[PDB]
Amino acid sequence: RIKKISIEGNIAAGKSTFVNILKQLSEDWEVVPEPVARWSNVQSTNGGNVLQMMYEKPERWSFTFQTYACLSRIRAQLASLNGKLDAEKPVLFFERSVYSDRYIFASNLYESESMNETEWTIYQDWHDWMNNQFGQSLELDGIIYLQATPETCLHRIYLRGRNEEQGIPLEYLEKLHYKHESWLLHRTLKTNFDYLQEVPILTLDVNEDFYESLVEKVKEFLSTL
Amino acid sequence: TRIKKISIEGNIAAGKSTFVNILKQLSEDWEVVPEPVARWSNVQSTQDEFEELTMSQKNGGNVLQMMYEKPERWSFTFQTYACLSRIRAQLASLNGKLKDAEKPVLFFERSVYSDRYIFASNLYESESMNETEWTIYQDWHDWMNNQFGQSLELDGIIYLQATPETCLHRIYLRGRNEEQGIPLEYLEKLHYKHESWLLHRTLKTNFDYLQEVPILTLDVNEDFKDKYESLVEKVKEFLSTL
Ligand SMILES: Nc1ncnc2c1ncn2[C@@H]1O[C@H](COP(=O)(O)OP(=O)(O)O)[C@@H](O)[C@H]1O
Ligand SMILES: Nc1ncnc2c1ncn2[C@@H]1O[C@H](COP(=O)(O)OP(=O)(O)O)[C@@H](O)[C@H]1O
Ligand SMILES: Nc1ccn([C@@H]2O[C@H](CO)[C@@H](O)C2(F)F)c(=O)n1
Ligand SMILES: Nc1ccn([C@@H]2O[C@H](CO)[C@@H](O)C2(F)F)c(=O)n1
Repeated sequence: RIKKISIEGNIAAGKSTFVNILKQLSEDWEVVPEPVARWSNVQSTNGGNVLQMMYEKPERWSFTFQTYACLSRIRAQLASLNGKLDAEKPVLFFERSVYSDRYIFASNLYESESMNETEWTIYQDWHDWMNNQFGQSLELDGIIYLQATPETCLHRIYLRGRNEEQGIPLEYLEKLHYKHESWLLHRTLKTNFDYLQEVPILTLDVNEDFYESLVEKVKEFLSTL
Repeated sequence: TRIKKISIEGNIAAGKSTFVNILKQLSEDWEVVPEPVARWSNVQSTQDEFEELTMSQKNGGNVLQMMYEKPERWSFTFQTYACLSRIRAQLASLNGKLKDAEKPVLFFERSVYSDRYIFASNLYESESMNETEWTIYQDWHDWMNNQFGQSLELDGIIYLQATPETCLHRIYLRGRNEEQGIPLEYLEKLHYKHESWLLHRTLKTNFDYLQEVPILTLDVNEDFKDKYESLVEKVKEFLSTL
C-alpha cells in the first residue's frame, strides 16, 4: 500500500537535494537514498572505492560496479518497504530505480564498450531474475524527472566536489541526458517491464539556481496517484 | 517444503553428475537439480516475446572459459553469475517438482555454500579476486541467503571424495575443452577446501546450521561398477536418518 515514486535525472541534477526537501513535508513521506556511501567504501555488512574504480578503469570495473550498484539499491529499497511508514498515506521516494540502473547507466556502458557482450548479457540475465523475484514489491506508482542540461550537471558536479567525478567529460553527461530524455520525455526507450509504459511522469525543470513551486507540484502530482 | 534437500559435493569431475543421475532413478520421489554449467559455457538472457518469433536465440560467450583463461579478470564475474544461476535453478525446482511424492528428496549438484566457501574463496586466496571483489561477493551472497537461504537450507550433504589425481584423470575423460589446462595444484587446493569443510569440519561459514547438518562421505576413486552397490546402500541408510 506504500506509494513508490522514483526521482530520476542526470548526475548532479539535484535529486538528493530535492528528495531531502520533500521528505520534510510529511511524516508519511520517507526516502531511500542511492547507497553511494556503500560504493565509496566497500564493506560487507575502510574498503575500496568501486565508484572510483569504475571511473578510472571503466572497461575493467563497469560490470562489477553496475552489479553492485543495483544489488545495493534493491537491498535498500526492500529494507525501507519492510520497516518504514503505520502511516496514513505512506509515500516512499527512491533516488533512482533499478530501471535507470539498467536502461540508462549499464546500457550506456555497454554502448560505449565499457562492458562487452558477455558482461552485458550476464548483467541483463541477473537483472531479469532479480526483478522477477522482487519486481512486484518494488513497482513504481510514478516517476519524477528532474531535468537539467548536461552543462548544469557538469557545473553541479564541480560544486559538490566528489573527487571520483571531477574528471567526467561533458560528452559523457550528454549521453546520459539523451538516454533520460528518450526514457522519460520522448518515451521511445523500450524496457522489458511492460507496466512502466503506464506509469505517469512528472517532469520538473531544475536548471535554475534554487524551487518552492516545484515542491508544490509534487505534493499535487501525488494526489493523482 | 516437505521436500528434503540434499547437496552432492565434490571436486571437479569427481563424478557427481554421473552418480546422482543414476541414483535418482531408484525412486520416483527422487529428483536432481543439475549445476547450470551449460548456462555458463553459452551465456544467454531471455528474448522479448515478439523478438523471439523472428530472431533465433544465439550462442553467447563462454564465461567458464573466460575465467579459466584469465582468472584475475573474470573470476568475480564468473562466480557471481554461477551462484545467481544456481539459486534460480534450485528455487524453481523446489517450487515446481515432486508434488505427487510420498517422501520427496531433491538432490542439488553442489550448493551456494560450495560456490562461496570452496570456489570463490579459493579464487580470493589465489589473488584471482581482489579485496573489493571478495567483499562485494560475500556482501551479495549474504544478502541472497537472507532472502532465499531458508527455502534452500540443506537437510544433508553427500560428499563424493576423489583424489586430485582421480579428478584430473576424469577431467580428461570428460573432455570439456575449457577444463583441459587445469593443473593438479589447482585441483589439490579445491580438494583441501572440501576436506576442511566436509571431512575435518574445521571450515567456518556464516551459516550456523551447517556446523550440524549431517554429512555422508563416499569414496568414489574406484571404477563406477566396483563400489556402486556399497554407495547406494550407504545413501539409503543415510536418508533414513534425516
Ligand atoms: N537547483 C539547484 N541550484 C543550485 N545548486 C543545486 C541545485 N540543486 C542541487 N544543487 C547543488 O548541486 C550539487 C548536486 O546536487 P545533488 O542533490 O547532490 O545531486 P544528485 O543527487 O542529483 O546527484 C550539490 O552540491 C547541490 O548543493
Ligand atoms: N566412478 C567412476 N568411474 C569411471 N568414470 C567415472 C566415474 N565417475 C565419473 N566418471 C567419468 O568421469 C567424468 C566426470 O564425471 P562427472 O559426473 O561429469 O563429474 P562431476 O559432475 O563431478 O564434474 C565423466 O567422463 C564420467 O564418465
Ligand atoms: N547505476 C548507476 C547509478 C549511479 N551511478 C553513478 O553513481 C554516482 C552517484 O549518483 C554518480 O556518479 C552516477 F550516477 F554516475 C552509476 O554510474 N550507475
Ligand atoms: N562456483 C563454481 C562452480 C563450479 N565451478 C566450475 O564449473 C565447472 C562445472 O562444475 C567446473 O569447471 C568447476 F567446478 F570448476 C567453478 O569454477 N565455480
